[PDB]
Amino acid sequence: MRVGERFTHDFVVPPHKTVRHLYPESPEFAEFPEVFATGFMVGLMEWACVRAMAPYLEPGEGSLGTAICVTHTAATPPGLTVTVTAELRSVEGRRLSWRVSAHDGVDEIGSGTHERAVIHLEKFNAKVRQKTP
Amino acid sequence: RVGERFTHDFVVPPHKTVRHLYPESPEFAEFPEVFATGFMVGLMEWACVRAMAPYLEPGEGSLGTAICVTHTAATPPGLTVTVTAELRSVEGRRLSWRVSAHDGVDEIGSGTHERAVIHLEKFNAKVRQKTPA
Repeated sequence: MRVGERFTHDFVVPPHKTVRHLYPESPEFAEFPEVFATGFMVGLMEWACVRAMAPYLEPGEGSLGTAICVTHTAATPPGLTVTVTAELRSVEGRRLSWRVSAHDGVDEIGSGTHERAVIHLEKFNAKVRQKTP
Repeated sequence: RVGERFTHDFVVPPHKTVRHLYPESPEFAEFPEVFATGFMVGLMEWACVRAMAPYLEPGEGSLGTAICVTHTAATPPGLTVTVTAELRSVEGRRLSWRVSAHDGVDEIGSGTHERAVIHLEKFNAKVRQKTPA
């Protein structure tokens, strides 16, 4: 991949992408305004980066999100399009760093950085299998 | 009060794995069955929200306005993730936190989280202004 490369990913926010939907298990969240959850924003940012990386992964490889550092500065109701822009900022070993940003057509809603590590799925799968209850 | 450690325990169910974050995403649908960064962020917000609720006034709620955390080990369903939230400061409407999370086997992440106290209906209305007809 090339440092500086950009990718864009558009997402119309549905009704099941609001705060209460990230954790139906939470009574503490049932009171919240019907807005796009930060956790769902984080997911959409990761998703953009994943799509950007996909062409460049050898067979048997995947990636994990290893860090997320973002602000969430405006709220987004269902119906608006969230556009995430992902810009590759640096690569070092199995590690990639992206500058990510998100706009909902009306406001910039957040931005920051996201780090991923390329992994070998089946070695990783074995490890996650030995931590399994 | 500042320095106070609030603990929050959560048994990870199958429906908090990566593919469950975005069932819309074909990319996520093949990911390993591990607790998603986006769900960890929501869990960290949940811990802080519970820690705050006593202290809000009627009609008050809060929103996460920033998150900056690592995600350093993977968690299969069945483990309990314990979030530890510690209050760093209260400045006006802003509450600042150090958060960390552990799955009973490894520490899985840590960093910082900020939240803003809001007037629930006063905010819901602002969101209406952005809500498409």
